Amino acid sequence: SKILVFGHQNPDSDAIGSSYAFAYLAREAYGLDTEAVALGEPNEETAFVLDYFGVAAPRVITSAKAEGAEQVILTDHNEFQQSVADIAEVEVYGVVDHHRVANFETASPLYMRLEPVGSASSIVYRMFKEHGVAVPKEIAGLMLSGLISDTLLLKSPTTHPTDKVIAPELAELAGVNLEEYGLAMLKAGTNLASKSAEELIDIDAKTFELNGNNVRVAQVNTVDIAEVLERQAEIEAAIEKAIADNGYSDFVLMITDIINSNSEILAIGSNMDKVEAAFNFVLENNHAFLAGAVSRKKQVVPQLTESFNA
Amino acid sequence: SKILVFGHQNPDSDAIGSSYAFAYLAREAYGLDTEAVALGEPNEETAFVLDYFGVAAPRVITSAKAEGAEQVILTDHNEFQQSVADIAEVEVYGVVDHHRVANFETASPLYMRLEPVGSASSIVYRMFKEHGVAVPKEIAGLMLSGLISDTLLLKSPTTHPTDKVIAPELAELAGVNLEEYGLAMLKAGTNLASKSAEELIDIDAKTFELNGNNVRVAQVNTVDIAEVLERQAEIEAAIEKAIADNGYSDFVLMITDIINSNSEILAIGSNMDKVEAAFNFVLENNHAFLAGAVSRKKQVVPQLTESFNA
Ligand SMILES: [Cl-]
Ligand SMILES: [Zn+2]
Ligand SMILES: [Zn+2]
Ligand SMILES: [Zn+2]
Ligand SMILES: [Zn+2]
Repeated sequence: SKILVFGHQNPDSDAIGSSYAFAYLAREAYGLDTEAVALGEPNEETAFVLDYFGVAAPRVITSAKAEGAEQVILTDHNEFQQSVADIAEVEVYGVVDHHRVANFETASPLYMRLEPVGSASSIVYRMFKEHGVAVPKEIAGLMLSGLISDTLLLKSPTTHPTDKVIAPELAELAGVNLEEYGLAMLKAGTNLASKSAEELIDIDAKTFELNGNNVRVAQVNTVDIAEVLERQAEIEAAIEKAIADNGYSDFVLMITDIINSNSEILAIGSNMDKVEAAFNFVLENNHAFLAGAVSRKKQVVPQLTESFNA
Repeated sequence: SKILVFGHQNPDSDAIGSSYAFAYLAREAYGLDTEAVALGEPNEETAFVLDYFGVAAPRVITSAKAEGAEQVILTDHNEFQQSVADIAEVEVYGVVDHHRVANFETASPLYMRLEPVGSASSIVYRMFKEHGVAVPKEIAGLMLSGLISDTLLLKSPTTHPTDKVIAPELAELAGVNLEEYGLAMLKAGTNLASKSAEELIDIDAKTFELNGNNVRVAQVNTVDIAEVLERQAEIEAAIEKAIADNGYSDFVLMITDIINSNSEILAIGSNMDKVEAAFNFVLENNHAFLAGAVSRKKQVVPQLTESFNA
């Protein structure tokens, strides 16, 4: 029977790109009856990627059991709360990911291929080369885009030396110029004007427990920090509501400039002294500039973590 | 800094073979400073393997922090309670394994290579091949012996079709005949007569919670079932004591004939009706014959699980 292959809830480009590519690879090289599906519709950055290479969005599902599947393959995630609603009721045949492992468990052995690299799509690509399988131009496009999206065009410190090697091979296969296409697709996910502030602060947001404090950390990509900060009133009203509704001790929003690879940090809550101490900066009107920062998990969360435990 | 590579507590041949082999591969292919260590002394089967190929036992450690390690690599296990005592206090850099995932979590991304095949050694071998790293004769021997040990010379239902393809490749590299070396090494772990009955039932034993009931399932390998049962009285006595002292509802001993691939089941406790039902047999004198049974996790435990649940 069919094995469904999917990325996380609130799919990003790497989630869609990795699962679409892996379902193809599995059919071609592993003898598997796989289908790529998605857990949500594409965001604007991914809608652009899909358009550019002329691939339809993988269909959305909400229950793996409803779709007839007894087995699934997860890509770009493993944590059960990031997965399909009924993940505990199906077998995990396999996982291809680049994140920490938590909230994840199986009854039986499985395939796992995890590497601490820039994207799941990087791993999937290298698996096409291992098995001598040709990469269709549109699948190369999708994988390249996964890698560019997760690392902001190889600028993030989550970029591994192997990523820097495969990026030009992927550009060639995809038929694009690396820097030009990369800039183009990243730009497509920076038009936030038509979204409400509530939506904005929940586009890419997670909660971290830091020495007993529930700290919410969101990120948005932009070509212009000032354009985001010019909506500051409604953003602060959304964040105060979020703090009120959810019991967050603190809310930190990363406003990430994709052109210059820096973030502005807009933060509100009980422990602002610890935010200032984490980054050696001074909040003015709830915000300060953080040079070089584009990775939540490498450049903001560990810094807060240390500071909150100090 | 030195990265420690090791298998699980109470190491079997696969644990030591896969950790020794991977520490070498990681130095040659990944530019890592790895050292293989063990969490216990070799059993009698593994000592035979190590003597055959001219390889010293990996030194035993008890604390990764005492050894000055900050990073470790786990082979043949991932469950924290099967690992080094201070596993929570160091970084898991990588895992290579063929078991289910449980009791396992990391703070950061990592390497994982998991496959539902017959041994971790099988996976390590494939990685040598994938990286173009020539396999030293003694390392092929350690890897082969891990596979043969975990699958009873490829007769276990845990054996994967890829195990059957690699075994002859590994035997040629190791310089041995598959069947004859495999039989010799398996016989080296059947020295039951010089163990007491208390030791015997605890050589390879695990507790499985089956619907509130704590069921102890032990296994021993022998060349002669009837010979093991010459000591039936002292085994039953050791068993009755273990049930009493540990509050097991039931105790199942598999006495596995390595020559013919069958087991005798000797069982004692509150739920024998469910044991008989699990296997379509009648227990006479607390035992019965179970044709084909060599794997506890595939041929004994699921059958008891389903039976213990109606
Ligand atoms: Cl297992
Ligand atoms: Zn993702
Ligand atoms: Zn990703
Ligand atoms: Zn083992
Ligand atoms: Zn093993």
